[PDB]
Amino acid sequence: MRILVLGVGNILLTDEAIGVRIVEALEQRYILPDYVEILDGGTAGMELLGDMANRDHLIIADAIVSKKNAPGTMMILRDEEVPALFTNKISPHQLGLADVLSALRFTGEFPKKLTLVGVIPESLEPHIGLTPTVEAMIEPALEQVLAALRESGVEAIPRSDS
Repeated sequence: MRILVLGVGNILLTDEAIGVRIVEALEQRYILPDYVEILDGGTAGMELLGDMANRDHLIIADAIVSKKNAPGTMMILRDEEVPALFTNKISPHQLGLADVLSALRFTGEFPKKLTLVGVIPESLEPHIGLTPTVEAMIEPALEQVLAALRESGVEAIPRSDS
């Protein structure tokens, strides 16, 4: 079983750090089996190709910036909806991710399952630090990545039960 939990985004842009902070909280609070890899991919594109390939379940956390919903809204997209979502002209790093997914489809190594847990940002200003409204969404987003993990048969153990 190969599973990757990919946090993507930019810590320097306020709420565009949400993906990276989600995956940092996971790693810090839960004990997971060795076949679950956790990676901070930042704003990288094609350099992630090898990490993303041959995954039974690929879970991505990121800020959703191409939808008109209220700041702080959480959206879960699965399978064919994630490439579609990433094919936009608002976020260049998402378009690079859409190119990586295409390359993987071309070589027959597209993830068997794909889940995106996304949160719509409040502010994208140059600054290190989430807004209060997005910061309150770390826990609920974290529960969603746990649920997606549990759906592939992995149970995460809180470190507090250790």
